[PDB]
Amino acid sequence: IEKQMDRVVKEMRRQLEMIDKLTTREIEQVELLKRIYDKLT
Amino acid sequence: EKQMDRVVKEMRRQLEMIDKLTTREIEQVELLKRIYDKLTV
Amino acid sequence: IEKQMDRVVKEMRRQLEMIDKLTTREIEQVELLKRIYDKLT
Amino acid sequence: EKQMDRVVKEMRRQLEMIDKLTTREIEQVELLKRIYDKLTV
Ligand SMILES: [Ca+2]
Repeated sequence: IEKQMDRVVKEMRRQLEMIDKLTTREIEQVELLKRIYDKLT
Repeated sequence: EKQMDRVVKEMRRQLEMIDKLTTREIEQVELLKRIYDKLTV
Repeated sequence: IEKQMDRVVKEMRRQLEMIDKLTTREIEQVELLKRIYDKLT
Repeated sequence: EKQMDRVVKEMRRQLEMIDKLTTREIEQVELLKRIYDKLTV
């Protein structure tokens, strides 16, 4: 069981990195939206 | 036991990231709605 | 320990629901983007 | 033991959702970039 819980920890850390990559993309999308809005106005 | 505490820690980290992700997604929605109103018409 | 692992399961399910709410918002944003692009073109 | 299998199951579910989330985020980025090019100029 000990070995399965270690695998789980590794996988959660992996998912965090994936969510991090999402967050960077969201930050990009927001700035691009803001720039698009500025253009319009 | 120590493994489980690690699992808990990663989960707490995941929650914080998901909340930040949610905040940014809302930012995007607000901007998009604002852009759509501008264009139409 | 058994009780801590049950708490963890509940929390993961909770996070899933949160991620689900994000996914609905993403689906909305995409359709709104598509509609905005159509207008422009 | 059965608790841990439940944890694993939820984690597998989380991965699938994160991947779907990523796919939609990319869709948004592509559309946004396309919209920005259109506007400018
Ligand atoms: Ca988004």
